[PDB]
This record gives sequence, C-alpha cells and structure tokens, in this order.
Amino acid sequence: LGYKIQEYRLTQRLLEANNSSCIGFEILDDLRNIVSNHSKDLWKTLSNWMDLIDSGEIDVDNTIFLLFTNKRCHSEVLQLLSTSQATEEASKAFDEILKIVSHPSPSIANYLNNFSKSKTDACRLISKFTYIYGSGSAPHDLRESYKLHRLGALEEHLDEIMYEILGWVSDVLTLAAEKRQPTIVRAKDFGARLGEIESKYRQKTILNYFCNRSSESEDVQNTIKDAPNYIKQLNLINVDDSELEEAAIANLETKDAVVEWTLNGDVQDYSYRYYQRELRRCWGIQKQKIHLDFNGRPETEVGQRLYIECLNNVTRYYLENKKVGDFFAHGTLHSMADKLTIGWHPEFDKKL
Amino acid sequence: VSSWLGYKIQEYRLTQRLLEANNSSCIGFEILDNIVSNHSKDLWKTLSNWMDLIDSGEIDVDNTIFLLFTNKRCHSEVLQLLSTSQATEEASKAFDEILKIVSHPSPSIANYLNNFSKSKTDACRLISKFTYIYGSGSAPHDLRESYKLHRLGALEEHLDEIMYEILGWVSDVLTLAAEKRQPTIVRAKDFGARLGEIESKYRQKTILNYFCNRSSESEDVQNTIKDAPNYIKQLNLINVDDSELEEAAIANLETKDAVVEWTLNGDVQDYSYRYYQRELRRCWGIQKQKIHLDFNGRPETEVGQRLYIECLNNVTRYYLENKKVGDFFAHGTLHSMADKLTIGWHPEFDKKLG
Amino acid sequence: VSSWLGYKIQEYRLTQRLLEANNSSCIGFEILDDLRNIVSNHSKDLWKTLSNWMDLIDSGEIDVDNTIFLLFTNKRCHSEVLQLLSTSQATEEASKAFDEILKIVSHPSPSIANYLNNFSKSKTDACRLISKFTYIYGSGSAPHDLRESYKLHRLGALEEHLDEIMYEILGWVSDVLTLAAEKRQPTIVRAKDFGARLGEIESKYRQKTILNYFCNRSSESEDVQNTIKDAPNYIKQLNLINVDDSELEEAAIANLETKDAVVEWTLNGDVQDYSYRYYQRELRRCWGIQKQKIHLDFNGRPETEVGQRLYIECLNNVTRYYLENKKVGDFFAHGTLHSMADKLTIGWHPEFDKKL
Amino acid sequence: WLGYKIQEYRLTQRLLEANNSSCIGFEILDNIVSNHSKDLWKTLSNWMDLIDSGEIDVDNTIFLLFTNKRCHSEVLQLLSTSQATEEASKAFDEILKIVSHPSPSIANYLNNFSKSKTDACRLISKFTYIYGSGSAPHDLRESYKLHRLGALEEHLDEIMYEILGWVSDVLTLAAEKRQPTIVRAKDFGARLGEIESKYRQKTILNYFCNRSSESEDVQNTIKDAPNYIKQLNLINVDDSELEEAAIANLETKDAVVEWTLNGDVQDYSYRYYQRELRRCWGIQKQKIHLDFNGRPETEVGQRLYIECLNNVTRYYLENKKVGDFFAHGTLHSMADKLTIGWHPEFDKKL
Repeated sequence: LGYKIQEYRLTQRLLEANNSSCIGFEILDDLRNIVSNHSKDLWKTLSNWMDLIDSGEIDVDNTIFLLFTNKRCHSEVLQLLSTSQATEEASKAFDEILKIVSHPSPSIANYLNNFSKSKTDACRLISKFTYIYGSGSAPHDLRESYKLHRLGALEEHLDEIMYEILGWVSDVLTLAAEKRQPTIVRAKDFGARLGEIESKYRQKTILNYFCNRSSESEDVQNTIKDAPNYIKQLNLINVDDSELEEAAIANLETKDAVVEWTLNGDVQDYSYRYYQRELRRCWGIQKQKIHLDFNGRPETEVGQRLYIECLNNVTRYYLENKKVGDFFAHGTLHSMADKLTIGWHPEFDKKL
Repeated sequence: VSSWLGYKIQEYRLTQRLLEANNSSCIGFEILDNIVSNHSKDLWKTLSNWMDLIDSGEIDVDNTIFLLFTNKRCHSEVLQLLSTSQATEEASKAFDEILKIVSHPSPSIANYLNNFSKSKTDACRLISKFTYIYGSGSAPHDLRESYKLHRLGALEEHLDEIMYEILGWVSDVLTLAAEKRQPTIVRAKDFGARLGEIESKYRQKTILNYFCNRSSESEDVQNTIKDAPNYIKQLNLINVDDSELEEAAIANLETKDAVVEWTLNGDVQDYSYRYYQRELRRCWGIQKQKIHLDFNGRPETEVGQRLYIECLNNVTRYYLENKKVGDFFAHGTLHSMADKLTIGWHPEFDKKLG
Repeated sequence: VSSWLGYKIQEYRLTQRLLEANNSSCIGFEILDDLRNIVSNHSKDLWKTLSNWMDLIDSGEIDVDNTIFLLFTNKRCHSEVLQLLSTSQATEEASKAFDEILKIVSHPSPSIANYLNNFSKSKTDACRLISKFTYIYGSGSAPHDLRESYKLHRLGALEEHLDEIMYEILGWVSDVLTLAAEKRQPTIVRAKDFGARLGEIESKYRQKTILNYFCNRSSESEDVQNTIKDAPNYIKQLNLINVDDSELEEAAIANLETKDAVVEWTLNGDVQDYSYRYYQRELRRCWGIQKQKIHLDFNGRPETEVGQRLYIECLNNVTRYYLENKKVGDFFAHGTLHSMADKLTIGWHPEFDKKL
Repeated sequence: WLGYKIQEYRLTQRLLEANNSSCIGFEILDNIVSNHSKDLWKTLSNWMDLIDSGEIDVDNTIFLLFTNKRCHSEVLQLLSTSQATEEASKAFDEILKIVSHPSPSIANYLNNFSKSKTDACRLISKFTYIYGSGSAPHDLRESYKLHRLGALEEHLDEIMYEILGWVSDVLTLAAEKRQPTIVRAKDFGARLGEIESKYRQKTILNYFCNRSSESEDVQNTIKDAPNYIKQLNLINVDDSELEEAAIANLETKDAVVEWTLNGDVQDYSYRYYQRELRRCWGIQKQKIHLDFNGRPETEVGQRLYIECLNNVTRYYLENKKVGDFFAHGTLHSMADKLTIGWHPEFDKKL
C-alpha cells in the first residue's frame, strides 16, 4: 500500500497523456501534519526540479509536475499549490513570490533564496503542476482508464498486460530513486513499453477456423443443382461428382472464414486481395507447365491435370504471414473461378 | 502518410477524428454533396433518418460524438447553430430558433421536419452532440501530426506504410456503407483492434514486410521491357509469351527495391543476400541436371522453358536470414542473377548471347 | 493489491515456500477455510488435521528429520490462539510449550475427542513438530511474492519467458494440490520432484530454431581438391554414375561443411544421442522410398542414369527434414547424405554394394 | 573432473549457495600473515577502495581471502568477527591498537585509514575467509545435491565437469593481471542453465522409436496378417517393405494414446486423420490414373503408395509438426479400417 499505491497514479496520469509530455513524480512525504508551511523536503524538491530546468535537458513548456502525499495534510499553501492552474491564480499575476512565506525558520535559506532569485522558475511551473491525494481505489480507476482511453485496448489479457507495465513503472521509479535525480520518465518510453507489451500478446502464426461442414449438409447439396460459375467449369473437365462435394464445401467455408477473420481485425480486404494475387500467379505457372509436359493430349485430360496440380501447390501460401488450412487454399481457387478469372479447361475463355 | 491509396479527402478527416476518441462509437458522416442553406433538400433527408436510429437502440447518445462533413463549407445560419451548441441551455434555445427559420417548408422536406419534431428531449440531445467540420488543403498533414501525438507508442519507423493500411480500413467501411444505402456506423473499439494489429505487424522482426503495389500497367515495367536488359533477353531465347516478360519485369523491380528498402531499414543485414544467392544458385544447379536428364530429345527451347518453370516452382521455399520471403523476392532474384549471367535458362545461353 | 495470473491464493503461497526450501525437505500442506476471528481452542477443524499429521509419523513414509508442516487460511484469520506452536523454533523451548497447550486444552471434545487422545502420546516427537510448523496467511499481494522470489532465489532465472514459465509450473502444483484432493491421500510434496518439474520447464523454454552455421568454404579451396584427389568411398560412389566435376566439388564442399558442424561446435545446438542417429534413419527411409520410386518409374535404361536420377531425387527430397524440430539448411542434408554414402549405408548406383 | 587445481572447488561452492541478486563474488591472494613482500596485505583495502571510488554494488559484495593454507593471527581474526551492526563498527578502532606493523612500507597508499574510519561497512566491510581442505571435490558434490533444485544425478557427472571449465577461465583468462576477479553470479547461473539443459533433456517431443527389424511386435504383426498388411499383398511389395509398414503402425499406435494423457493433443482433433489425409489421398488417386495409363495393374498400386508417402508429411497436428513415422503410420491406421486403398480394386477383393 505504501509502496504499491505510488505507481498506479503515475500510470493513470501517463495513460491520459499525449506522445510528447514528460511527467515528473517526486515520491516525497514519508512522514503533526505531513505538509507544514516551511516544508524543507518540498523546497528541496522544488529546488531540484528547477535545477533540472536550468540544466537544459528538460523542456519547460510540456512538462507536468506532481506532488503525492496520500493524505490531505491540512495546509494552506499546499492547497494553493494544488489549485492555481493555467491562467487562474485569482487574476493572473504569476509573479507571486514571498506571498505568505515571510521567511520562516532560517536554517536552510538556500532553497527559498534560489526560488525567489530566479524569474524563469518562480513563474509557469505552478500553473502546470497539481497535487493529488491518495484516495485508494486506484487499481479500479486505472483499470477503467486503460479500457476507456487506450484505443484497441485488450480485454482478455487485461491482467497480463497491466502487470508488467506497472513493473516497468516501478523499475523506472526505483532506478531513478537510487540515483537521486528525480524522475524524467517520458511518455514516449511508456508508449514504446506499452506497445511492446501489447504486441507480445498480439502475435499469431495460424488463423483457426472450425471446419464443421460435411458433404451431406443442405447448403452443399443445393449448389450442385444451382450450379454457380465454378461448378460450371468443373463440368467440362469430366471430374466425377465425388470431388464436387468438397469443391462446394471448400468454397462455402472460404466465404464463411473471410467474414469471421475480418471482424476480429486479423485480415482485411487488402490482405485477401494480395492472397488473391499470389494464387493467381501460381495458376499461371502450372498452366504452361502441363501444356509443356503433357502435349498432344485431349483437352479433357489436360483440363483435369490443371485442377490437380493447382490443388497440391496453393496450400503453401500464407495470409497476413499466417498459416491457413487446406480448405482456404482449395476454396479460394473456386472463388477465383467464380468471376471467370482462372480456368481449369484449356478452352474455358470462349466456352463460358 | 501514404497519400497514394486511391485517395479522398473524406477519409483523412474521419481517421483523424477516429484517432482522437476514447473507446466510444462515432457516427461518421453522410456526404452532403453554397447549395446548403437554411432552405435545403439534401440536408434534411440526412437528419431525418438519424432520429429513428436513436429510438431503435442502435446507438447511445451519451457516448457518441455527432459529426457531419461537407467538402466546401457552406454559409448557413441553421447549420452553424448546432456546431456551437453543445450544452443543455444552448440545445434548448436552438430547437425553437431553428424551427422559426425553416417554418412553412416545402412538402418534399416537411416529412423530414415531422420526424425531427417528434420529440423534445431526444431532439435536443442530437443537437448537443452535433459538430460541423469542413475540408482543408492540409488534410493528410494533420493526420501525421495527430498520429504521432495522440497515440502512446507511435511507430516512427514505418508510419508511411502503417497509415496506408488504417486508411484503407476506413475506406472499406465507407465504400461498404455506400454500396448499400445505409448510414455509416464505425466503432472505435473495432477501429483500434485493426489499429493495434497493423502496429503489431510492423513490430515483429521475424517477418519481412514490403508494400507490394507494382502492376503490369506501370511505367517502369513497360520501360524495362522496352529497354531489353540481360534477363529479358534470356527470357526471349526460350520464346515465352509477353505475360511472363511482364511478370519477370515486375518481380525484378520489386526484388531490387525490396533489397534496397530492407538494407536501409535494419531488418535484414548486408551479408545475407549473397548466401541467399548461393542457395538459389545451388538449387539451379540441381534443377539443371534434373531437367537435362528428364527432357532428352526435345529441342532447346522446350528444355529451357521446363528448367525455368521448375526453378520458379522450387526456389520459393528458401529463407532470407531465417525469415519468410514472398514469391516476388525469390522470383526476381533469379532474374537479378540472369542480369549478371550467373544462372541461365537456355542450355547454351553463354554461346548464343554474349 | 497487485495484478494476478489466474490461480488461487493457495498456490502462490505454496510455490513461494517450495522454492525457498532445499532439495531434500518435503512440505506438508493443509487448508483451513471454515470461518471475523472464528478459530478458537475448541474448533475441531484444527485438530482434524492434527490427528492426520501425527499417525503419518508412525507410518514412516515421511521422514521426520527435515519436513516443514503448513496449514493455510485463505484470508487473514487474525488472533490465532495456537500461535505458540508457530512462534517457537527452539526444541528446548518446545518441551515446556507442549504442556502449555495441554494447560489450555483442559476438557476435550464431547464426541470427537480421539483427535486429542492420540495427540498427547508422542511428546518427545511433537517438539520436532513445533519448530517445523509455522502459521501462513494470505498476503494479498500473492503473485508479487512468488514472481519476486523466482527472480531472486532461483539461479539462472530466464527473464524472456518468465510470465509463461510461471503459468506452467503453478499448473503442476495445482495438479498435486487439487487433483490429489478428490481422494484424501497424504498431502505431501517432495522438493526433489519440484526440481525435476522446474528443471524441465526451464530447459524446454531455452531451445531455439536458429541452428545456423556460416558456410564460407568455396570451390577455390585446397582441401576440396585434396579430397577429390584422395578419392574416398563416397567420391567413388559418385564416380560410378560418371558425375560432372562441378557436382563433385559441391559434394566435397557439403561433406566438409557438415563434418565441421555435426558435433564439432560443442555438439552444435543439439545432442548426439537420438538426434543425428534419428536424422540418419529418416534419411535412410527417404532414400529407400526414392529408390523404389526411381526403380518403378523409369524401367529400362543404363544404370548410370537411374543412379543419377536417384541422386537428384534424394537431393531434392531430403532438404525438408528437421534435426530435433529445428530448421536445417541444405548443405547439412547433402553432407549427411554423402556421409552415409561414405560408409556404404546408402548408394546411388544400383549395384553399389558389389562393385565396392 | 577430479584432476585440477584444488583452489577451484571452493569458488563454485560459494556461488552455488547465493541469490540471483547480491551476485558479486570476489576472490584474492594465493606463519605467513605479514611477510616482507606483503602478498596477503596488498588487497585488504586497496582492492575495495573502488567501493569508495565509485564502482557499483558496494553493499552486496562477498569476499574470499584464504586459498589452501590455514594460518593463525590476531588482526585477521579480529577483523573477521560477526557481521552485526554494532560488531562491525567496533572492529576498525580495535584494529589500530594491535596492528604490530605500523610501518609505512606496507601502508604505501596510507589514505585509506582516514577514509575508512567511519562506521561498519564504511570502516570495516564483510571480509570473510574460507580455506581449502582435502575434501573440496566432496564438498562441491554434496552441496550441489542439497542446494540446487533439480540436481541431475542421472548422468552421474552431477553437472560439474563443464562448469569447472567455465569457472577456470575467470580465475586465469579474466584475472587481468592486478585486477579483482569481480565474478558476476548472474551469468554463473546462466552458464549453469546451458550445461543443465544440455544433459537433462532426454526426450523432447516424440516417443523413442526402437522397433526396427528386431523381430518382436513387428515380425509378430506380419504373420497374423491385419488389414493394412493385406493391402500391400496385392500390389506385390518386397519382403523388406512390409517391415516398416508394421513398424510405423506400432509407434503411431503408442503415440496417439500417450499424447492425450499429458494434454498435448485432444479428441477435438482427428481433423488431421480424415479431413486432411483422406483429401490428400483423393488427389493422388486421381493423379496416378491420369498420366500413368497402359500399365500392369499391380504396378499402379505401388505407384499411388509412393506418392501418398512423399506427400503426407506436410500436414500439421494441432499447429505442431509430426515425424515421418506418424504420417506414414496414420496412412496404415485408416487402411486398417479399409478407408483408403493402394490398389484400385480394394473393395471387391477384401
């Protein structure tokens, strides 16, 4: 609780951020009231923050600062620091130095003297910095924020994504805590880690479809008598009707799997059109190969050989760099031939 | 941004607004195409059917930003009223103000006004979400800026090829909603699921990716055929048809450009193409002896064509740095070899051509 | 509150303690989930496990020297009244702690008092049960304690598949804890059988199919021509079918590149036993099938031509095989074919075992 | 593994009993407690002055001093007391009273005393020595059995011959002359991971096929003549050919029932059986009868037998590969049920 709810809030304010802002945490106030008027640790953190500003490595325009005490702490200037946001500050006047300070307890005067001396660090920092209490419900709030803000947020692997991103945030906070340099965690590194975490689980090399059809189904038996324009091409090559059942099965399962895989975001229309270009080239190779080898034969025999050689060869192709079953590669050839694109018969162009 | 996709202006502005929402449904446009005034015909048929979808439970008015697009902005006091009115007091004051402007309309559009005036609380909720945008010249440049700033984890290395795919997904939705005249519905949950899968494709280093778009009608393929280089001549000794010449000139150009792109990106290394070519030359050495054994007696062109087809079938299976390459790479590498006269198809290609 | 993996809290707090133990120390585990502070001196559920814990000592199957005993409450069941057993690690202090329990037991159970009658009969042995039993509670942040102890205590911990190793190893502990709970056997877990399971998940999730070897030897090399002029048995086998000199040179290149990589790089990424001697058997079956196909298809020719076609068919076929599920290049397959052809095991000529 | 230097078994034993964190080990010099050449007191603060100089891991480094000989003194035993909070802090003030060698010849740098005079670690770190005895091969062999979760006693070398090779290089080839050993225990266990995985893996995925022409459960299968053996009798195969048909059916029969007990495959499979391999057989049935005509009938059945055998080793089993025995053995499992046939007249005969 003391160490675990200090990284839910940084993740919750990093998830609701752009791809350019750098958010700096402070991991302060480990214990009267925790936040007093002349809080030496708060002025030390302010001095370190502004010394990080004049170092030149950190942008001032798009950097958000925070304070985390996980307690109300009942202070007036702490509420003033939590409050005056951009513009605001009653009516403007960002030159609000020595307001209700009045030089208390001059033991370490260097922090307030350096804060009052500088003019570029006593002015847009407070309007961008806000202070937030603990209010522990943060494993629920961050879980809601991930599914609300992140486009394409995975919900099945929700706990296995949200664990190592908190581990990365904890590792960054700890490694920046040993070196004593605040924390200059940027949203670009957080975004790269989140993208790698999601793309680890978004890896797949086989697209699975449940081939539960059969030769005795109603829709398979209708297409033989309906005769669409791929069954019509097989009727000139004198193939037996035993092939025409799984010819109609593979065509019906190719259209049923295209709409299934598209709706899950796996494939789209460009990827199936590329897959309908790779198999179209494969038909062009075996077309001239069979005419080369089996020359001087009747066209019923040559037309049958082109169907068999194109069935044993198109099974090696991939869709979205993923392996597909034999039903998809067999059935796409018929769905090519439906709009008269490829032909098993050598004279299918002027006969259909 | 890939400006070339079959580009339209209406697809950039949808994708920018889709990539600014928070996991909530976006209605999208109806293409209203100053002809659009307070008295208008094509405007009121668009808003009339929108009232039926609210009461049917198809969409919820709370988690929906309502948005319409015109290619050129039209000056109309009715249309600018709902674009600024997003509060409760603005929506209530605009229902009477609009109806006092379009009072006593034409009977062809009075039925559209009757469907809009069927309720009060449901009518003002559509006003409170309605926003009106217009086209701009810098439409693809705003998409590159919005991708690299709103997206935690934007890939800054192939985002010219990522955004070809995600614009074509939006293009496929808008085309599908235009073939059958049904109003568009696109959900940001389904938008990000394809967006999360395009970004996860260009992150795995085990796969070799290339944007395959050259075709037979391109200028480079015709110029390469008419230039007559070394590999087209070797294709011409064995007397192939023009289609094989076209596909050879296609495959060689995409193989060379893929070699250049993958070398200047960091995916493949420098010392892999030579080992790939040693593998393919060993394969050609096997198939030469095989075809010369199996085709004794037949003329030289038949043996050469048989060897070409056998090599075209066989050299696909090879790997480039243990990564899977496509058909175009393994088919254009043979022609790049034939450019340097390493491998050949004719049995006496060295004697016939110098 | 930490993120989870999808297992119950009775397995995250057992696998953490099972990882911390030695290789010769068993763990007895029990679950107390009867249920506010409900547990007291008269709750018979604690003495139900205690009677079972005591007659197992008389069984002798469980060693009594070094075995740690555990009972688990699924949440913090607070204000434990038998905590003197847990908070005592000294055997000399456990002697007076045994009769301290007997002071607070007083009157036994009215009808199930046999749990306590067998308890007060082995006092000298029961002092060993004091230091070997400790109270364990549901920590709340259960998966952020087993994952952290894996990254600290286990030597050679893999950080690449750590979230997926952790899924499988808790599956074995859940198999022991739950599938052996439908029948009420003695719920003991030996730590020697932990490391067989953990040493197989770690070993299986370390192999890789990037078996690779940079083949730099070319035709312009003195060892290739030296092996050609030397003429070993496989070169003599190639000479029976009158092969060209270029194929002879590539055969010598493949043989040297396979002989320099079969075992020479610390057995490569494989083992000698039943990987190469299985690869050789697969290639011999492949040669037999191709010999049948060649001698069946082209009936009637001079024997050099059918030998050459058998060589080319074997060359085109044997490149598909794997060396214990790894992708292996063509030079290895051709060199393995020539190495088996060296020992007269497979031959291209139809009369290769008679002429030589 | 037994024959090497005796100052090697103590190094790997201490690294064996350690965590993955606190993974820095230090080992360094080979009555001699303060001699003229000072080659035991060169190290004692100069080598860990790099802790103050700005090196990493300054709180979890464990040192080793003695190598083979047992020597008795007062300063070393006073500094090597218990490592408690108050006990370590009082060591350095007690050191300077009983030094018995305050000469600047051995205090060449002389700046460490002032520096190290601050508390505990700051003045006195955790310098502890362990000397080598004659049973240091026996102590390594016993501790690897006790502490390593998964010690391989099957191979009988106990995974210490090859880790003796790796731990010899850090002392010899990585000493870097006058430099600390500074051995990291993170890659010590990683190097232990490769040697352990090299010999533990006996079986990986496939069942060990041992049935090969040894004439039991294979030659016994031929004589009683089952269905798939009977199909090869009409096509007139040789006597050698029937052996691997009976061989490949037997290991296929063991592998189908063994894989489902361990939850590798399911009965929601056998889509590999009849959806794919029967469709594979159907295409090769029509391919043989197309081009190979005008031939004897018994030649056709072996022709389809060969083309089925070269093609069925492509289909995966629940997105996993299978061996050559499975695809050539499942082709006889359905021929046992007369699903397929090598001869065209496989229905009217049997």
